[PDB]
Amino acid sequence: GLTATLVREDDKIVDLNFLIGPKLYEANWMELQNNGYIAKVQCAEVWCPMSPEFYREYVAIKTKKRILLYTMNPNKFRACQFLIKFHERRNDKIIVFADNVFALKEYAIRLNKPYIYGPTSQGERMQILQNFKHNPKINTIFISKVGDTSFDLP
DNA sequence: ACGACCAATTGAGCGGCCTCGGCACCGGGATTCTCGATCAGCGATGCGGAAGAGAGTGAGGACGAACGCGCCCCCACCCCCTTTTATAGCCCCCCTTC
Repeated sequence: GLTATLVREDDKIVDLNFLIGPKLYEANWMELQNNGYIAKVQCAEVWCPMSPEFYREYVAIKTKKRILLYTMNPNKFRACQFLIKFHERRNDKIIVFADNVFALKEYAIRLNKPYIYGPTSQGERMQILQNFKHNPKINTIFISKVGDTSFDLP
């Protein structure tokens, strides 16, 4: 068995020890960065402050609807737009990731950038990746879970 | 001189049974509302079953081809033009007679 992320939220990961066997190896990612085999990634967490009228509803609504409201707010939106503009003018390739399609669409449309999600046909899907990779005028793509679940993204 | 004691008086306060049942506390009662599982959700995968896009070929189109006939040309070559004379009948135009 091979995998990049030998972790799952269920208590079934331990079954791999009898379904396949013990961990034959597990790379030290920091060592690989020190050796240059892996890119040095300066991870960060942007604490976007929620907007007051959003928090008012967010705190009021306790149902699953709050996932959308915490996902869509001016500050998070402005922060992404700012980081994108900055890195785009910095000539950096940027990949945007999201789960909820509603937020993904409303963000990508307002940012006039091409998104990618499940029902997007393989031809349309790959055509966007080729443009992003090669066309200098495009430098970011908005991908749903399709990008992280299983894919070969540039 | 008065202060306590004694007596007769008495009835409010007290010690108690009575009883009880409103309320609260206490504990123990089938419970209106808890939690702990099932099923539902969002967005993804894949499989399995469904449609449309390209094909064929009926066929008739346009028209390239292949032939003969056709008109027409450029081409050898051949004959006629012109001259002379003998010779004659034959012929027409003209003159001439009636």
